[PDB]
Amino acid sequence: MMKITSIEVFDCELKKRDQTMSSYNPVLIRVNTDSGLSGIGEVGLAYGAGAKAGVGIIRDLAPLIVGEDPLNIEKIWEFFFRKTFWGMGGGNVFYAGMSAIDIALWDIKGKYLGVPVYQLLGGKTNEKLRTYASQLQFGWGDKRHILVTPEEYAEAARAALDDGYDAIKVDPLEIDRNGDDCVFQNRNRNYSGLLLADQLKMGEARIAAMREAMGDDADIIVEIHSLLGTNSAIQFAKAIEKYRIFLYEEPIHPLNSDNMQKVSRSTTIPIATGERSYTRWGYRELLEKQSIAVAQPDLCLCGGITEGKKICDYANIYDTTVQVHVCGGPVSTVAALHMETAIPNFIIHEHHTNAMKASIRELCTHDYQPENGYYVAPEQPGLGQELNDEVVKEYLAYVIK
Amino acid sequence: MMKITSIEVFDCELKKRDQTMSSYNPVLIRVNTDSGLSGIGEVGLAYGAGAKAGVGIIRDLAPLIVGEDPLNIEKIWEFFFRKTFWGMGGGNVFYAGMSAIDIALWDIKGKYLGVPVYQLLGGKTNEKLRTYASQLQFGWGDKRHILVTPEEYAEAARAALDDGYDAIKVDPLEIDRNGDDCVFQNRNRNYSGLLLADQLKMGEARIAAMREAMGDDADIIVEIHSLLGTNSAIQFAKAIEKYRIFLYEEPIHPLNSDNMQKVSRSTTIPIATGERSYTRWGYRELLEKQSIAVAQPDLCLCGGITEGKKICDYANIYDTTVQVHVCGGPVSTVAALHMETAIPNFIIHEHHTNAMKASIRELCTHDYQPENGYYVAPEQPGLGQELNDEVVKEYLAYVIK
Amino acid sequence: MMKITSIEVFDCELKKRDQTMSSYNPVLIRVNTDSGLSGIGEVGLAYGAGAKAGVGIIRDLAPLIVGEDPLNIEKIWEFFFRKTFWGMGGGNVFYAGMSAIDIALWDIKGKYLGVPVYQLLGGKTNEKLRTYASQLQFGWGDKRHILVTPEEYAEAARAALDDGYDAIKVDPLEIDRNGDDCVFQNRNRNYSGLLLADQLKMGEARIAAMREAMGDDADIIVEIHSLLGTNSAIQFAKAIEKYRIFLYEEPIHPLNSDNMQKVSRSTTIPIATGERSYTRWGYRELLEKQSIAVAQPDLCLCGGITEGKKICDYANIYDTTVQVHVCGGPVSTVAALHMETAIPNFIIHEHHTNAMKASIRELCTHDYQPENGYYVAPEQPGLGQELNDEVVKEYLAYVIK
Amino acid sequence: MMKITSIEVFDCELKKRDQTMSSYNPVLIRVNTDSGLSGIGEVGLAYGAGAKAGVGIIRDLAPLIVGEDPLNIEKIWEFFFRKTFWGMGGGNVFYAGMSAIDIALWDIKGKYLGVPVYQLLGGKTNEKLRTYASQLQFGWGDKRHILVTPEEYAEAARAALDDGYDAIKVDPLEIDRNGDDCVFQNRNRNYSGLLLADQLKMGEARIAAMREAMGDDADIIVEIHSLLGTNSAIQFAKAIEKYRIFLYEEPIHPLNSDNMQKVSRSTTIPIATGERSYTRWGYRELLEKQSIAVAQPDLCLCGGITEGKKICDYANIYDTTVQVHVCGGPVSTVAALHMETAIPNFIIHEHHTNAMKASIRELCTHDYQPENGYYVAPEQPGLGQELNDEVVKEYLAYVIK
Ligand SMILES: [Mg+2]
Ligand SMILES: [Mg+2]
Ligand SMILES: [Mg+2]
Ligand SMILES: [Mg+2]
Repeated sequence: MMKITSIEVFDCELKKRDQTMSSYNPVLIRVNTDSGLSGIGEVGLAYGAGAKAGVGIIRDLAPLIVGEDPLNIEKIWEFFFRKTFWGMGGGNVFYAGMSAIDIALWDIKGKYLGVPVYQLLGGKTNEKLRTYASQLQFGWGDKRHILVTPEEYAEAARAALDDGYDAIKVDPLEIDRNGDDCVFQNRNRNYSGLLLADQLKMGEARIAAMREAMGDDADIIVEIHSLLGTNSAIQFAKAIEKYRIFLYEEPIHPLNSDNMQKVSRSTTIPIATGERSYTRWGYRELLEKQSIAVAQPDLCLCGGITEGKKICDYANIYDTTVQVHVCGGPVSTVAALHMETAIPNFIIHEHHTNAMKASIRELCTHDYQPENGYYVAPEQPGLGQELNDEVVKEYLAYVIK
Repeated sequence: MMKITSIEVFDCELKKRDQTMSSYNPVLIRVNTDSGLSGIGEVGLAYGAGAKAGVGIIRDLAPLIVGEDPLNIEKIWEFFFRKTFWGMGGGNVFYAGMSAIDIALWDIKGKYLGVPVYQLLGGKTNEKLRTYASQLQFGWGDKRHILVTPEEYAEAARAALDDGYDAIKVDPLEIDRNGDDCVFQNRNRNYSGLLLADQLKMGEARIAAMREAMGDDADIIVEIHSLLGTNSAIQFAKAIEKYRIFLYEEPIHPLNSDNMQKVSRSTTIPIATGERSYTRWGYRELLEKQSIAVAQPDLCLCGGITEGKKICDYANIYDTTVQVHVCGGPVSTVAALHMETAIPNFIIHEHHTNAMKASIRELCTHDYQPENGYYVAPEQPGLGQELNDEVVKEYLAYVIK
Repeated sequence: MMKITSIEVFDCELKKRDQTMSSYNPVLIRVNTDSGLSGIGEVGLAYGAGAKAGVGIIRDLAPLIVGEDPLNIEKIWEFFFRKTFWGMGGGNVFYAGMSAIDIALWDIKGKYLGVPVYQLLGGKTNEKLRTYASQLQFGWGDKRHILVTPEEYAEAARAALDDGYDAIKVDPLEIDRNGDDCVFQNRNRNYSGLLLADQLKMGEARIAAMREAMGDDADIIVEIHSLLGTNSAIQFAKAIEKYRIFLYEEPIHPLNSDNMQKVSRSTTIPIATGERSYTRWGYRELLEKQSIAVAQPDLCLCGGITEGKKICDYANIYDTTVQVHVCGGPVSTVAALHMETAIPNFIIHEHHTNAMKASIRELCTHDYQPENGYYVAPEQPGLGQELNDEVVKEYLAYVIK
Repeated sequence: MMKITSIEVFDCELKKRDQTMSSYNPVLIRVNTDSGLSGIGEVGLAYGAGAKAGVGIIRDLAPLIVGEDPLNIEKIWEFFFRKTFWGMGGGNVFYAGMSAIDIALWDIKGKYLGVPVYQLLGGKTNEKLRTYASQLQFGWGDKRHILVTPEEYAEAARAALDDGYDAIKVDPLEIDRNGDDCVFQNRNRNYSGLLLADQLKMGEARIAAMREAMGDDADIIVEIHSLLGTNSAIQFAKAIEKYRIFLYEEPIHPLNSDNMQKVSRSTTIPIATGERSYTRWGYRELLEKQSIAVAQPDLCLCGGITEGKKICDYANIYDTTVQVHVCGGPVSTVAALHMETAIPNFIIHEHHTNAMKASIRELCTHDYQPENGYYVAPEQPGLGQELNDEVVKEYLAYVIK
């Protein structure tokens, strides 16, 4: 019945509207059909080096589905995987392109069938979703800032708890002594080997101050952003084990799965990873080797809602539970909410400190925010979001038709 | 001393100048310095879905090295790997971006030191490079089109041998009975399970015709483009073993390394793969599991000349030899020539049936072609290639500065 | 262009000039060409039983390259590995001979192209190199003698920290209660089974006093010289874990790689080894079994600069960082400096307590010493050293031509 | 009561007395005592690059045992292993030094106790020793030269059979079409990857001609000299399986033990190796991985008679039988004979094609040769050999005292 007619790509250079958001660049899409139904998706490359590559991949993929039936979601996914060459040897950019399209197709399918996406994923398994305040090294607040001292870290923790959260995530090593950012700047390159006394102390003092301010019951997730190597990851874990750490996220990159297993066998802190792992194939070795307690696929990278569901289902057989990685526009948030509502192995939801920024919220028509440390799913047909056209018109980059 | 001043990106939509090359789109770069020395690179996404993403990644990566010293090649490489977020969770597009820049930096360094790149890679190890005629399902020489019948395959084989080659590569399953292309069209989807009788016979009859036309001594490489799955790959290998097959290329994709090992253990034909494997980390499980005889990294995808050399050095300890994957512009060709000249574990060089096309050759100022089945290295400083400005001006897409 | 014309071998029997240096016997070489460019190298057998074998292996290897083009460094390396019989079943002596030659060729190539060796290895990755004060069981500074009591070890530690180091290495079990040396004398043979109470107390008391003298921040590397066996290596590690040990070096010999793995799994102190491990092939089992945090190839043993770099590149994929082993003449020091400057996985640099000895220094024309705990690379073309002909004339043992 | 007084080292440059033996250079020692008893030994580096290194290692090791009691053979061995630094990371040269001294000490102990060495090794287990004619690529008997054509190979085979041998060994790939020698010349470098058709035919034609000339009952050992890599080793084995091959020797080098296992699992021809494998530690991974049917330690390399016996005893538990590697002077021959007479897991004895050369035989006072394809042990006290001082005075290089 329906056919895809066009795909709009939005290159959301947020610096155009808010200079505090200088680096951040969500990439959003809208898939239109000849029935009048449209669906929105997101390419999960809003931070780091990749936004322009993300726009480009939609230009490479979208032409293949113009004129095609949007309802054959498995077929479309499999075509991208099998018949594009790169589908069988992809990566963050290629799978992100597949993801954005997949999400927009689920949106269309939900609207067509008149139900929220979680209904098509298996129904309302989880009525409310425990949520954590994410990345407190950038503070907890409306704007806030790069935090350096343990007291500043403790204050962000107190602010998260006052806001109703009973779980927080922090990278205690990302920010160096001078307030520089080791994720994106050439600082503390020795992190990949072994930590120096001062660095160990810097990270531990921040965690220690946060635990003290939070009390014992609230949970702390320690994020590492793959800054450490196998040996420093273990060295640091042993320093922070005394603080009862809930999860250890991305203690090393996922490119060597045997090293990930080694880290997991070497600390009592359960390991989380997944934002930089894509497709069921990207999880096979992590799961088989029993290296992770929590999988963190980004639905805007891992292959979308179709593949994301499959990742969750697979993780379940290894007792691996799921926290969707969410750090982008409002589309990533609703995709995650529908997924986490339906899956039986949901553990916790990530609410990023930037998700409250006006320049991010204004990209879409609805605001979905946690209340008292919990999220609920949207209830309208499809994803329950639309692009805010008054804003996104400034960001329109390409229309594929 | 020197600083990078700008990076030009060329989106080589060949269809603008030659309609017959419609779905081929090399992506080239030029890195310019304040000394007047320039270097050229290539993003290895000339086919499949990815050219526009490849243009985009250069826009994402290039701004990070404007103003920087081009001579610190290991440092620039490591910074892209470590400090961009996605470098540690990359893929074909991200590592292609890194590759192009790296190749351009080697070009600069060679010109700066007054010697060809092979000298910087360890000197002249191989004086001449045995070369094969690549992808004969698309014909050789005069008759350039999709081949279907066994006699058409035998004719292409004779033509390659007439052209002085003593080795060919063919995918005998890519083209179906009707002349449709299974790599890029939804045809023969059952390929990934088990082959039907007609398909097995189709493939084997083409190989039979070619062996018969070539005599027993010339080598046949069977390319599969990852079209088969574990079970059908083993199935077909058994049907073609009798023809004395030199290598079996990409019998399945590389996303499940345990399946690759199983294929390797189930056929006597040695396995080759690597065009969809990136960086040392992408080879670790293939080599450790002793799954491949020959590695085929593409220097325009795998992380460039710096990482390519490292992959070759690594392969060597497993008795794995190297044929660089070459299927793009003239930049990929010279990058490969220098690599293969320097490495001790070189096996054979790939000469693609398209590398003789006018619209590819005109991209660069020099023509380097094999003679009597052998290649030799360029001898000028750097890569020994320049872009043909008269042509590439039509393709200039972005200038980063 | 050029041909190798002659190779000089210097049997540097230091006792001929300095009776205090009696055991020590650096072996140096100079490779001369018909262009007037010469390069120097070193065979890394200055201590233990091996110096005269080291002179001999150059007599065996050098004739093979007289008249050959020195720039083909990979080709020369591969020839020695492949076509001498013993290259494929070598060991400390054979690979040491290859090493010396390889280092001299890098010197030549740097000179010819007019740049320091680090530029040919990939550029200036590390602008300065953190350095440790090495082998404090023989004192530091004013006191140049065999240390016995915990208080003496504490005094050495203070001296090093006063000299501006923030890291030290000590072997706390090498010297017995009577001041005898278990590395070279038949004492404490029970070390390779299980330690006796007094021995355990002896070692731990020395570490305890050093940690107390140093404060908590400075790093301690514990050197074992392969004196312990698997079971005593673990037993001692558990006794010294409480002092926060940075690395545990050569806890056992590397001849049984499974035992090395077992030691690494049985202590939380990260393992370093590599001075008695040669070529890529000598690290394969160490790396694959994930047994080492730090690789310590000696560039004058492991196969030279060409093979050393490949070892560092390989190490990196297992998050193994590099401290080159340096305990010889000034040639070893500069080869290490160039290597450590270029590699992204450098961790720390070894400065031996004997490196300031007049009889070692006078072998060469320049001095390169650390300052405030840091080394920088030479900046001259090639290695940045020449032989001091007024001294080495008396060590000249052979001229191969 | 006895003490070692001196150690003479003989650098047997046979070219001084015989130009046809041009490069071949046995290295012999004699260990003298204050009791007037002396023992002789050999450093196993007579061919390839290493004889001068072999002379040097005796100069390094011998001083350590002057004044010591020769009878403590395990103690001396263990001291060289443990207290020399390099003993715990040695290789062919270092362990050859140990070996020569060890063999000399067994000679002494046998003379002291009035019995042949085989008595001290466990008595007369094997009364006669099946012997094969070794290295027929260099002809046999009347026609001693480099063989190229299959007819030449068949003729050497007949000659050996007419000489009373029922087993032969040949390397069918060492000599190229032009009579060049791939073991010591840069020829057929592609051997380490995959064989070309011509090379496969060349090798198989030579084996085919020998089998046809020999009949079906006589055994053929195929020697490869580690010239092949894992992939070509398997490729070649498949082509010659039809000729009923007794053993496949050194199909690849022993530096990657996982590759050796792979080769062993991929051909039905039983594998032999060991001449480039030293000490018990050098056989551990070969044995544990069940990669070898026959172990071939050289007693003049592997650690001598003490360690050789331990290697034989270890091999036994894996059903691995022993052929001692013998290609040196007459001392190597008698050490082998004694060992093989005593061990229960002897399989076959190697009789080298140059064993009857005048310049080889004249080094020693006795001549032990096979008859009708069988060797027997010497029956004199000790090894049953003395040096021929009239000849070896011309070769004396050093006397350590
Ligand atoms: Mg994260
Ligand atoms: Mg291919
Ligand atoms: Mg050491
Ligand atoms: Mg042999």
